[PDB]
Amino acid sequence: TAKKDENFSEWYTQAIVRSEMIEYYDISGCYIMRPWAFHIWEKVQRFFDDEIKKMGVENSYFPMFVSRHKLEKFSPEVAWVTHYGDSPLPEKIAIRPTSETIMYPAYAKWIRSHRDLPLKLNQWCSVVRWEFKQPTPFLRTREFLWQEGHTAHATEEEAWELVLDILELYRRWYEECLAVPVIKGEKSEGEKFAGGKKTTTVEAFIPENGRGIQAATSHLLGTNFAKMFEIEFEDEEGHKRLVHQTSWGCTTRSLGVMIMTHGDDKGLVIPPRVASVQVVIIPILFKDENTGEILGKCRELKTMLEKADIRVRIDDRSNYTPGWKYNHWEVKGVPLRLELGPKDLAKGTARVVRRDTGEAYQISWADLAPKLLELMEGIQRSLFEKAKARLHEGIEKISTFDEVMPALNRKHLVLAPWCEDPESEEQIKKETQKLSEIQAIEAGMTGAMKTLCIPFDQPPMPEGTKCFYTGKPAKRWTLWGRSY
Amino acid sequence: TAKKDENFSEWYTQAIVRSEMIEYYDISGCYIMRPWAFHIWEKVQRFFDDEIKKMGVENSYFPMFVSRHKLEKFSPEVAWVTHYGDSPLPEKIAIRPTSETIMYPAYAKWIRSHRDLPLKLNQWCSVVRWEFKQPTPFLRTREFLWQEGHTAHATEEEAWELVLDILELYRRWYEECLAVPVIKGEKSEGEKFAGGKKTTTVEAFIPENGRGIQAATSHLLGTNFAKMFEIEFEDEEGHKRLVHQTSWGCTTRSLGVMIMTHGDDKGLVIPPRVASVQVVIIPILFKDENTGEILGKCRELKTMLEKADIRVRIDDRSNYTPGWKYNHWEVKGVPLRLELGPKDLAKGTARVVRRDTGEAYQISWADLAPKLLELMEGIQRSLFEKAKARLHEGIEKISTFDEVMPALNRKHLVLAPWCEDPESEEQIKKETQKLSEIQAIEAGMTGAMKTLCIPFDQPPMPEGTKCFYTGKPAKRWTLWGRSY
Ligand SMILES: Cc1cc(N2CC[C@@](C#N)(C3(C)CC3)C2=O)cc(C(=O)NCc2cc(F)cc(-c3cnn(C)c3)c2)n1
Ligand SMILES: Cc1cc(N2CC[C@@](C#N)(C3(C)CC3)C2=O)cc(C(=O)NCc2cc(F)cc(-c3cnn(C)c3)c2)n1
Ligand SMILES: O=C(C[C@H]1NCCC[C@@H]1O)Cn1cnc2ccccc2c1=O
Ligand SMILES: O=C(C[C@H]1NCCC[C@@H]1O)Cn1cnc2ccccc2c1=O
Repeated sequence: TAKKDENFSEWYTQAIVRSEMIEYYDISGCYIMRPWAFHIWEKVQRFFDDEIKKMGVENSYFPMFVSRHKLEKFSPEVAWVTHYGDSPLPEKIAIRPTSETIMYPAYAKWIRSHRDLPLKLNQWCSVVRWEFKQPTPFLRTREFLWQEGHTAHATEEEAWELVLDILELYRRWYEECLAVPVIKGEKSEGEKFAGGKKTTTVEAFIPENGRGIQAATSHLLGTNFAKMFEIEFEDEEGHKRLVHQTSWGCTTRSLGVMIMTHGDDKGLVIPPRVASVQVVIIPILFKDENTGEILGKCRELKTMLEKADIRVRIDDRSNYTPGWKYNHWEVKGVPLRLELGPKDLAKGTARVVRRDTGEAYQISWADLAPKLLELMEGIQRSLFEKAKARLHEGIEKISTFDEVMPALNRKHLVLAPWCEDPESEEQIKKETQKLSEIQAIEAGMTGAMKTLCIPFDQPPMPEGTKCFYTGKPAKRWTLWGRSY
Repeated sequence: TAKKDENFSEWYTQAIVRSEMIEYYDISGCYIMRPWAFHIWEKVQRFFDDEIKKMGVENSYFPMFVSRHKLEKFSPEVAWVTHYGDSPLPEKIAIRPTSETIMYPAYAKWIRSHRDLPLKLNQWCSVVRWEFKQPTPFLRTREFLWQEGHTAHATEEEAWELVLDILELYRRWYEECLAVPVIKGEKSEGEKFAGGKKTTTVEAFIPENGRGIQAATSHLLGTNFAKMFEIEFEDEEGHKRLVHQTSWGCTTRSLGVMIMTHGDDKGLVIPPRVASVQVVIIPILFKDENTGEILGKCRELKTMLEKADIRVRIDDRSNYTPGWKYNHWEVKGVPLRLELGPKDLAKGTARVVRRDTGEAYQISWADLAPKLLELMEGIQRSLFEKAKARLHEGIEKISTFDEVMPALNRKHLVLAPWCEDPESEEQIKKETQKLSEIQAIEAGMTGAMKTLCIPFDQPPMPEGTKCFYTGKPAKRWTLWGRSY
């Protein structure tokens, strides 16, 4: 009903509700994750889990509660448990917004010698961040599922290499699983995690509202938390030294980003590598046909495709028309549908329709498994490459501040030479907010532009390039935009 | 240090701490699950997940918070969130002790027609039950990991068949994965879940303290929650009818039961089917030997065993002796260790020692993979059969109440003919508590005996057998004991 290029927020709501991905809940900012979305979470979780276990990372489970003393060592976002029944607790306890203060006292106890390092742990769980602003399903919620990984190393260089390895895993999570392009970069001093040394990030872009969104994060913590929690190891000489730490996380926000990137006016489009149903088989069931024969062949084709590890469902319900089923599985984003009626059976072929473009194919039964494998890889790659083209066309390279507001009004990001002085970033935030409010009055949700990241992939910097806002000597190209 | 048959509680604490399964935490009743235990949780979770997905059950994720109104529709055990930072919430919200009141309003919305049934959902998450009593790691904790499954059906018979199917999956979880024997049964009217029609259970037994413990649970809810939450469906006639529901759950308590069942004085013994390391390879590293050759052969053997899906770790650390490593991996419960030094290499054999009995074998390299597969299945079966023998010898079949206290003093359960009158069960609880306190004073934690279950496997009931406590006509054999 709602078109993606008109009212994007109602289009998004419709897409995720009518596909049965989410259900609303009476506590604002929390949503139920129904199986159609949860299956995709399980897929990207299995991918990430397999990859970090190759790195020596092991899973664990730390408590969801943290004592006041351990935590206070943001604060309006922490939900506090204060009573058990109607009786009060001696000291209130907080629900984890993140688990640094829960895990790191244990780390301090576990780590004694250089032979105890590196220590690499992860956990899958939910965290709670209690903001009063308007939530967005998947993207910004008061409770969300995530993983958080936390490691400790004998040297800064080894920790930093792990930070980059994890960030490459997040790039693969988005680009290789979800077909969403991202930009690797480092956060500005004002945007980085306060408790760390350097925050690396992958950033995505939502063309319809022009907003950048942080996709995942990998922090070089250095020795800051090691001094805070007294996490030290002994070298083989016997001298005690602080450990060098990392932490990293990624959330169900990734599902929302995937949904927004690939959806169209008919609803969801799910990349084949994460679709729980890759091929839906729809028999044509005329009253005047050998229905048993048609259903039998559908079952044979399902078996044949599953031997190729294709995930198949047959929708053989007699009480819905094929047109109804076409729309039903399009709305849910199944990437391929296979139609089989008496004429196809007589020709020994099946008709296959791809969800992204609607192109149709007639495929022999012998060619079905390899041709469908090839088509799923083509769909996955085309979804990614068109998203990547939209990303590149959503970024304007600029040289002075005069170009900021026009580009923002085109719902674009800007890539600008920046001197990286923190004071300049907050001046830029405040000025672009003011200019946005003026433009809003002339037109008849926040408008501020901030840094999204300083990209790893730096374009050439001609000698003597000036900062686009301060006029001081520029240091690096920086990606800015309105943001989630 | 502590012997299992002397101070069982210190033996248990040592076993789980020195093996690095748990770490203590400053909030009483909560424990950290370290990787050595968490890997076992992941194994039984994968087993259960695979089995219920074959049944059509799909995973999901519902919020951890429930509003006061929805929940109140036990109470001292519910932890309440009342503030965000230092600011109060309009209405307090509770942390899930279980998710019936969170999921079932959604069910009422989702279910409209008989073609929407059955509805089968599960989730893996943690719940919180805030008791002030003394916790026991794994067995009784204020936060614990579990799965909870919740289904809805058009008829009571289909719901009841699902209840039994799930209970058979729990039997397999304990007996087939963990090698722990359990007794299927139905709970008494006084012990069953209040909101349901009938509670089925599998019960285990801890010989060292004589206590039964509920291992997992599967409830026939019938239509009670359907009326509470107005969950109704239409038949093809058009009449509205209440759904018939089930719920079922199982927790990390299962790990504790496994630990207590198979451990010995040296520490943990982990059944091969859930051990994250099934075989540890320990090279002998004399100073005066070709160490590179020995390590190379260890790597080749590891590859050969892993082709047979055996989970292998090589402990090639030069700075620990083989004796130290033997003890280290015994304490952690690895079921098989493989020793390889220059003499073994010259003979083309390896020495293999099984953890349960200490028996040693000399195995040719060609015979290693099939012989180790056979040995792991023998270890698994022997662990189960000896546990099952201890279970059978821990149960005394009795006919009158006079036999209760002697059997309880032998740290046994009793199987007795019972009339199943609820009033009699609470009289029995109170009387055995009083008798236990008297015995405690004569000797120089609760002592009450309650029903554990009415077993599915009923022994013969001679005509006119009387209830062992009331003297009324007996109805069924019932298993009683002290309990967790
Ligand atoms: C799912 C999710 C995901 C994320 N993030 C943050 C970065 C990250 C990445 N990459 C992580 C955590 C991995 C590092 C990610 O995924 C943040 C939030 C969130 O901040 N929730 C609270 C909330 C509730 C709410 F009702 C409204 C708002 C709200 C409305 N307007 N504004 C300005 C805030 C905020 N939630
Ligand atoms: C891990 C776990 C597991 C279980 N159960 C219950 C049945 C079940 C099974 N089968 C489930 C939930 C699956 C159906 C199971 O696993 C119960 C508890 C628990 O009741 N926790 C609260 C608590 C904390 C605490 F510090 C102390 C006590 C305490 C001390 N003495 N007494 C009498 C209580 C209780 N905990
Ligand atoms: O959570 C992090 C840092 C990293 N922790 C590990 C996983 C990746 C993650 O970005 C930062 N943060 C964010 N939000 C809060 C809200 C309230 C209290 C503390 C915090 C708080 O610390
Ligand atoms: O949790 C259950 C019933 C089933 N719920 C689904 C998974 C299996 C489980 O036994 C019973 N119970 C147990 N303990 C409480 C404590 C506080 C509030 C409610 C409860 C409460 O309801």
